[PDB]
Formats: sequence, C-alpha cells, structure tokens
Amino acid sequence: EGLGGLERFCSPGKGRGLRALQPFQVGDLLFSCPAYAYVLTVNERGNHCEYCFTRKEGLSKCGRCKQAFYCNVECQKEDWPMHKLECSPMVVFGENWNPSETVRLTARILAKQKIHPERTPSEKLLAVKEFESHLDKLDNEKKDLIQSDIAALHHFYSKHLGFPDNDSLVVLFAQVNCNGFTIEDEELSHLGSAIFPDVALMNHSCCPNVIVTYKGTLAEVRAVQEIKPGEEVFTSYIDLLYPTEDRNDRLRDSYFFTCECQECTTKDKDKAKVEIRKLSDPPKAEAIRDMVRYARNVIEEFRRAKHYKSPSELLEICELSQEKMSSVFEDSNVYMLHMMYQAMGVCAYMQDAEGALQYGQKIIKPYSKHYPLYSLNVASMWLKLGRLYMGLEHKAAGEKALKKAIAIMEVAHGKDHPYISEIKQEIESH
Amino acid sequence: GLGGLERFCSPGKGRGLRALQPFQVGDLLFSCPAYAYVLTVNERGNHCEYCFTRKEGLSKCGRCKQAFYCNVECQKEDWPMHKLECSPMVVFGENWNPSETVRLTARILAKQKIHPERTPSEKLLAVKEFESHLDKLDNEKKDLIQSDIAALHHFYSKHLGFPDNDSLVVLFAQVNCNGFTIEDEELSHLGSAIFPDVALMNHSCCPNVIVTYKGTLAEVRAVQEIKPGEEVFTSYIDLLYPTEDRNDRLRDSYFFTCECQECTTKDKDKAKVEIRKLSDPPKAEAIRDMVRYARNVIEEFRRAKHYKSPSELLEICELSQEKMSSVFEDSNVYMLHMMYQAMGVCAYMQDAEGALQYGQKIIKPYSKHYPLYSLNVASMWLKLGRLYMGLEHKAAGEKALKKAIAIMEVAHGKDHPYISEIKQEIESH
Ligand SMILES: Nc1ncnc2c1ncn2[C@@H]1O[C@H](CSCC[C@H](N)C(=O)O)[C@@H](O)[C@H]1O
Ligand SMILES: Nc1ncnc2c1ncn2[C@@H]1O[C@H](CSCC[C@H](N)C(=O)O)[C@@H](O)[C@H]1O
Ligand SMILES: [Zn+2]
Ligand SMILES: [Zn+2]
Ligand SMILES: [Zn+2]
Ligand SMILES: [Zn+2]
Ligand SMILES: [Zn+2]
Ligand SMILES: [Zn+2]
Repeated sequence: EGLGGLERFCSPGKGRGLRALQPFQVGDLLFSCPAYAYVLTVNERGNHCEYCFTRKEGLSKCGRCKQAFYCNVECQKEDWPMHKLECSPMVVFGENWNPSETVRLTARILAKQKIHPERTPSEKLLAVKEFESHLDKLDNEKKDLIQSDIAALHHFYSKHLGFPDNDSLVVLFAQVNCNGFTIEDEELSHLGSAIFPDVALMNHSCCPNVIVTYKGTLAEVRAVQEIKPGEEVFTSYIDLLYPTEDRNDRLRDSYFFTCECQECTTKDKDKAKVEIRKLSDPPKAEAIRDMVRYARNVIEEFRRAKHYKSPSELLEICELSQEKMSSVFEDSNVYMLHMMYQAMGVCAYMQDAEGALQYGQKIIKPYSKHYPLYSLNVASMWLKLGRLYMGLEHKAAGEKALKKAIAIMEVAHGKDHPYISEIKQEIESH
Repeated sequence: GLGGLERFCSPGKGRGLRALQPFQVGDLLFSCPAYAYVLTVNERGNHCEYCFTRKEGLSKCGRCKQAFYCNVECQKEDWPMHKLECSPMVVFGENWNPSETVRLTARILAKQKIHPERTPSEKLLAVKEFESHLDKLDNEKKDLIQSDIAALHHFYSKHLGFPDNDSLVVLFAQVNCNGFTIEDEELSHLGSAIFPDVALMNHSCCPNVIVTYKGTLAEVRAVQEIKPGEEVFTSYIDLLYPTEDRNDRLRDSYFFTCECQECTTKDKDKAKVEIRKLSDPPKAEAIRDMVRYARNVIEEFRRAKHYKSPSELLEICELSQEKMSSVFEDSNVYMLHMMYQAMGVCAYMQDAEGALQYGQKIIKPYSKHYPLYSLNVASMWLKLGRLYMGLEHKAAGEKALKKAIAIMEVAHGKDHPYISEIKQEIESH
C-alpha cells in the first residue's frame, strides 16, 4: 500500500523522495518501518539481544558459538534463519573470522531475498531492488574496495548463500553503502547496521524537518519542524556541526551529490563555525587557510590514532592541537570543539570523569548553538555530561543536564520511548 | 519575422533564407543570440562561461573551481546551466569527460524545460523544426549516437527529464546538423552553440554572407552583393580543398551534395590540385596515387596530434612534403595544408622563426584559393602578424596586421571588439 499522509514523488534534482499530504507538527510520528535486514555490531555482543536489540544484563548464550546472546530461546530460534550464516564459520575460522559490518549486512540481505522474494512490509514505497547504486560514478579505487568486500563475502558466506553474478554483487554493495543505516543508542554509540527501504526514500537536507530514531529494530520517523502538505520530507545524513565545505565533502564522497539547501547556498553559519579570535592584529587570510587545513588533517589523524594508540597518547593529540589552534581559533570554533569532545570521550574511558566534565561543560554551550533545535548530537551530549554528574553524586547539575536531553528526546524519540523511561528512572534513583 | 529577410522553400534544399532588400558588402543582415551554448574545456580561465568574454583574472567557482566568470553577475546568470555540470564534475573527477555534443545537447534539454515557448533566437526557425537527416543515418553511425545517449544518461541524469530514446536519437541528429562552433579571431575553437535563425541559411562554396561572433551573439554580414530575391548562402566547410574532398564532408556530416557554380564546373580544381610538369610529365595514375596519399596523411596527422610529441608531428609534415614535392607544386593545397600544420607545431614549440618561414611561404598561395573576404585568410594574416610582433619585426608585422583588418572589417564589422584589440597591438609601439 501507501503510507498515509505521505506520497512517493520525483523531486527535481534529487531523484525520488518522500512528500507529505497532510500537515505534521513537531513530534508527530510520520511512519514506522521494520528492518529488512540488520546485524548487531561485534562490540555490543552480550549487551543487546541479537534478534530484537533489547539492552539487558544476563542474556542466554548460544551453545554452539558462544558469541551470540538472546533474551530467551524465543528470540534465539527466531534469529536462527539469519544467525546460521555466521554461527558455524565463527568457530571454524576462529581468530581469522573478521568480515566487515557491510559484508555481514549484505549476506543477510541475500538471505532475506532467498526466503522472501516478494515485497515485504518494509518496502511499501521503495523496494530493495530499486535502491540507487551510483554504479556509474564509482571511482576505480572505490571499485577495489567493493571487490574486496565481494572477496570476503565468498570467503566467509559461501555455505548458505546462492551468489548472483559478480556484476550483481558490485551493484548490491554499492546500494548498501548508499542506502544503509547505522542504528545508534541514546548516547549515539554505534549499535549496528540495518536496511530500512521506506526510510531510505527520504532525501537529505542540512536543515531537515524530520529525524530518525530507533525502537529496537524498528525505525521511527518523527517531525523536527512544521511540515505542510506538498513539502518534501528531509533528513540529515551527516553530522551538521562542520562548515559547508566539510559537509559537502562527506556528501560527495559517500553519496555522490552536493547539498543545495538554504544553509549550503548562503553559508550562514560558516562565519560562526570558523570563528576566529579578533586579537589586536587580525590573522591574515593565509594564516586562516593554513590552520583550517591543519585542523581537518589532525581530525582525521585522530581517527586513525584511536585504533592503535594508548589513551594517554590520544589525550596528547588533543591538548597539542588545541594549543596550535588557540592562536587563531576562538574556543567556540567547531574544530576546537571537536578535539575537546574527543578529549572528553577519552577521559570518560579512562574513568577520569572529573577531567571529562571540565571538557564537557566547556563545550556544551557553543556546541548546541551550531545544531538544529532538536538534534541527537546535542541530546546525547547532554546525556553524557548528565550521567557523569550522577556518578559523582552531583545530582544538582546532573538532573539539570538530563532534563535537557529529555526535552529534546521527547520530540525525536517520542514521549513513550523506552529511552525516556530509563532516564527518568535515573533521576528517581536516590 | 526579421525585416528584409523571409523564410522560403528553396527547390531542392528544403527551407532557406531569402533577401527582400539589397545588401552591400559589410551590411549586417541580422543578429541572433545563442539558444544554448557551452564553453569548450580547453578555454576555461581565459573566457567567461556565461558571456565568452576573454579577460585575465576571472572569478573562480567555489564549488568546482573549474568554471570562471567575469564577476558574480555572470556567475549566477550562468547557474541555471552550470548546475548541470558543477556537482558532477567534482563527483566524477577524472572520469568526467563527456563529448561537447553531449554537453551542448544536455543544455538544450535544460533550456526547453524552463522555456518551452518561442525564444527571440528562433524568429524564423524553431529548434523543434531542425532537420534531422534521420532517414540517412548509417547503422554504424547509429552506434555513435547511441553511445552519446548512453553518456547523456551516464552524466546528466540528475537534473534532466529525458524523453523516449527515439526522441533522443532525433535530438542528437539535429545537433550534428544545425550546430555551430564559436571561433575567435584566429579561428581557434572557443565552444559550441545553437543559433536557430542562423541555421536556416543553406550552403554554397561561393557564399554571400559570413557568420561572425560577438561573444555569444552570432552576427551575419554580407561578403558579396545581395539583391532582393536571392537566397542567403553560407559556407559549412573549409573552402580550400577540391570539389571531391569538399562534397565528401558534406555527404558525411550533412547528408547532401553541393551543386553550386564551383562544384558543377570545378573551376578552381585545376589550381588547387596543381601539378609540376617536370621534364617527364607526371603520369596520370601517379596523380591519383599521390592525391590518395595526401588525403591519407592529412587524416594520419589528425590522429597523431592527440597523443604524439610536437617533434614527431613536424617529422610527419617534412616527410610528406618531401614525398609530395616530387609531383605537386608548392601551391598545391595539400602541400599548403601540411605546411600549415608544420607552422602551427613550430608556433607551439615557440620556435616563431621556424613558423614564420612556413607562414610566408604559404600566405600568398593560401589566399588565392579562398574568396575575397574569408576568415581563414584573415586568421592566417593575424597569426603571421603577431608572430612578427613577438620578434620585434613590426615593419612586416603591422603590414601583415593591416591585411587582417581589411578582411575583418567586412566580416566582423568596424565596431567589433576584435578590431579594437588588434589596433591596440599596433599602438603598443
Ligand atoms: N539534497 C539532495 N540533493 C541532491 N541529491 C540528493 C539529495 N539528497 C539525497 N540525494 C540523492 O539521493 C541519494 C540518497 S538515497 C535517498 C533516496 C534517493 N533519492 C532515491 O530515491 O533513490 C544520494 O545518492 C543522492 O544522490
Ligand atoms: N547547397 C545545398 N544544397 C542542397 N541541400 C543543402 C544545401 N545546403 C544545405 N542543404 C540541406 O540543408 C541542411 C542544412 S541545415 C540548414 C537548413 C535546412 N534547409 C532546413 O530545412 O532547415 C543540409 O543538412 C541539407 O539537408
Ligand atoms: Zn531479544
Ligand atoms: Zn551460534
Ligand atoms: Zn545543505
Ligand atoms: Zn562575463
Ligand atoms: Zn561550479
Ligand atoms: Zn559547392
């Protein structure tokens, strides 16, 4: 059928999209869409159920592989048609079993089509076969990364899968890299990847009118602005903190397009985001271009460093970069804030909560002013800063920060969402 | 309808343009703004994308950095067309290389979607009415148009509403027949455009008007005496080559055979295929062999420029000129063509002394094979002129430049900007 209040249409310049037929207010559920295929990330095993993504302590372990946990035998046998793709190879390959998460998700996509080749209730407006691939635009270096995924697919998932032509496998991974979703928790921590066909129909905008939240394996779409009949439903694919140039670089790299919304054409927030300190002698333009290029490099340098460097060395990257940037950038600069945010996360892992709160409170005020009204990046930041206070018995500034997240999350997740209950339950704990 | 001219059906040539009032040599028949246009890739940074203004120091486009404008005025004025390529040029990167015909065709579809009514550029012949010569398309020729439709969907599928593939075949066929290539004062390629009213004029190897450009505006000026009732004729091809070579391009590219005075009588075919009668007169078959050889090496040099070094291109000319000099006189148009190519290669190596030695040899016989007012002769005088100005040979330099002014003042007009800059080159001491 068709989702009530919404209609599929061809947006001029954006291919296909989702358009509203009835008015939607801030907080209204536009539609819900169950996952077509989904996988729990490796680092969250034991904390969430494999079948329904229920976070709970004490989960029944899988007898054969011991690396898959369920709430009970109910969720176990329900997940077996998909778990059988990995249960046996995880023990046979042992340490050598390490497929990418995109390959894990793709292997279950092929499995779902094999045991359910007709339209699922997850694709009432956009079938999985209709996913745009951008195959024409794949760079040669990008083509080897997709071929390396097909090689791992045959390497790990050859037991239960009937593989189509290699041409059909290249286009399948291309669609997954464009239409794939990453499930996140309340703290915006990575929980897994999934495919939501009807949700993938919505286009991108740096000033979106809806935000996507998750209730286990079910994706919920809720309006973050006022949506009138005839207006297209827009979401955000990327982190809206960085300037127009940085945003469109991720968009062109990962999705093969350049955003042309109000923010991207006028560069309104580019002044406040690339904020410069107006000392007596204003920094020359070349001194600004050098620091911005320096800031983007060290941000990518920190991403590689986390994979193999000690926490004390990751904190040294932040404190060194902050010194070099503080000569030109004000503390409200998004690059200064990013490094300070990474330093806050490293302190939270070393359980130096006092040091993380000094970073969290410093950045929270300038952080929120660069985001939309109801943003999950701001809500999760208030949650992280909130729960750190509750562990140090600072329940004054703790519940004050938690109510800020609840205010934003009640619009994004909804008032009945389970995340809203647990945060209220954390303020009740005396 | 344009005053002084009328659209009519020429017997044997479909439709054409006919004059109603007398026109003197140099009179502007009409002017026509471009319907769709595109700047060639190799002239970016030298000319504005919107108005083809040649100027140093052009504002670069922030998003793609591969599109230059005079100012933000011309930038946003070209945005309804530039947005078709701005984003894909960065996304595709190195792999973005559509043919210029596809670039121009993609902008035609953009113009018709935001302006489906009659434009002031089609006061006598609409774009929909362009002849297609679809019946005459060879099956192998159909593969080049299908290869262009494939690239059209491949590169311009984001902002374009594509009709049926049948409607796309007929569209590219119209572009290949009615398309124009904008040239500068040296007849160097600046881009492609569509001038509907200008495309109405038929071809003749002795034309009465010549088409010049003032930025993106095409200007038509008479090169002969035009009486009321006479059809307005232009030239589609380079009038240097013999009748057989000329009509081969016409049947290949425009699917017709010219039947003007030159083609029916072959008057200049004797002087163009001039043969030197040494003591033992060259055999008749030896002429057919050298002519076929000369036409082959001309196409052989055409492929070589795309991937061979300039020092190797000069070896192709000097080798062919030696073999041809046994039968052909130095005034032969085939000898002149290779010498013209050698002159251009020497000018790229900045060996202007070596290029001037070729230029002076060919300039006098070159002009005698062309009409009185021909841009091919004007541009040749311009290249020879400014080459002297770089070597401080301003005597023979301004003397060669005054020859271009004589021809260009009739073709381009006395108010044309090209006439001002060359006068500024003689005034610069
Ligand atoms: N704001 C935007 N402007 C132009 N293209 C956009 C866009 N937002 C999304 N897209 C396009 O949509 C793709 C994301 S998947 C979203 C659905 C897609 N339009 C479809 O119907 O298949 C991207 O590859 C991008 O090319
Ligand atoms: N001298 C000539 N003799 C015969 N046909 C000619 C011609 N010059 C042009 N043509 C014809 O006209 C086409 C050129 S495009 C210009 C206009 C065409 N008469 C029209 O109907 O709109 C050629 O491709 C050929 O079909
Ligand atoms: Zn469960
Ligand atoms: Zn198992
Ligand atoms: Zn944007
Ligand atoms: Zn301009
Ligand atoms: Zn651009
Ligand atoms: Zn002729």
